[PDB]
Amino acid sequence: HMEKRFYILTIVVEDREKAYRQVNELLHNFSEDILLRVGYPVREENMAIIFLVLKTDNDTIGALSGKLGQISGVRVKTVPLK
Amino acid sequence: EKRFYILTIVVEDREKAYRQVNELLHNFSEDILLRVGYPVREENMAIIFLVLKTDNDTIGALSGKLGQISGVRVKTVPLK
Amino acid sequence: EKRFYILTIVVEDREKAYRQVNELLHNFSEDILLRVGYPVREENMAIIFLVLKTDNDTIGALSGKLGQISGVRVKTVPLK
Amino acid sequence: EKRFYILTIVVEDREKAYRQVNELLHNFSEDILLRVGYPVREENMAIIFLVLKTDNDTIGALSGKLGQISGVRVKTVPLKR
Repeated sequence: HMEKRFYILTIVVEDREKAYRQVNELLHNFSEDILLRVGYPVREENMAIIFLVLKTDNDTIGALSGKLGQISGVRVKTVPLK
Repeated sequence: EKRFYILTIVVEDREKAYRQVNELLHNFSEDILLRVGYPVREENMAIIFLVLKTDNDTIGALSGKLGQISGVRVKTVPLK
Repeated sequence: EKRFYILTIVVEDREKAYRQVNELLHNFSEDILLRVGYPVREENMAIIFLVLKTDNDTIGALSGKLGQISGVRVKTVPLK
Repeated sequence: EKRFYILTIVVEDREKAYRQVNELLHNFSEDILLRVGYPVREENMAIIFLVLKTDNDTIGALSGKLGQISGVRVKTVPLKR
């Protein structure tokens, strides 16, 4: 117990300047526990999809999720590998 | 009509499960725009991320059928 | 004995080319740490990116076999 | 007149190298169709994979600029030979 766990994060961003800048600044801050990042623009929809795999602790996934959800034009779904 | 979907699959590392997932994703390949496979050998599991552009019938059939494979969990999110 | 390698694969969309690439990569799945597939439908082609951690002879073997497949182009970059 | 290109980028974990690659890839975001980042912490390195659809000026600019960042190694491959 108390070990880091795997989590999957899917982020859907509206692909304007501000929204993308804030998501990027955040993920830079948390890059330590990010094991994988995939960014796929959906230009047809002016949106971008980002998939993340993290291996991290409770404090950290919670901090990241809370912060992403405070960014305008960003939806995030967080799930543990379990 | 078609819209974008994100599918996340978590597979337990069993020969049968991988085979069945692969067969399904093969049958549905025309709708898949991206596929990322990331093994988690530490946890005897794999993660698969997919992006599709397809309709309700198709995403419903694929998700439903993935979810019926022993050792597989699936989550589907419309892009919106 | 083991090192990281990156493989980029470009595959012309022929039923057989796809099948043989998949069959080959299945043989080497133990070594594969990441696989990303991105179809390019407007060119009838698909891109595969792979990261492997394996020995020199294994990455030599896989690269050699991939290169022999009609419609497949493969580039191998060691991480160092 | 725009063509598909694949880039593989290998970066060492330096504040400088990371930030230089990132600034550069920000400038070229319009034509990037996929970006995958995979760190390899065993080696203190990161791998970036890119697919772009872009013109001649732009892919030469990007690969040329990437090619001259210390701690970066880049390979650019056209989709069609």
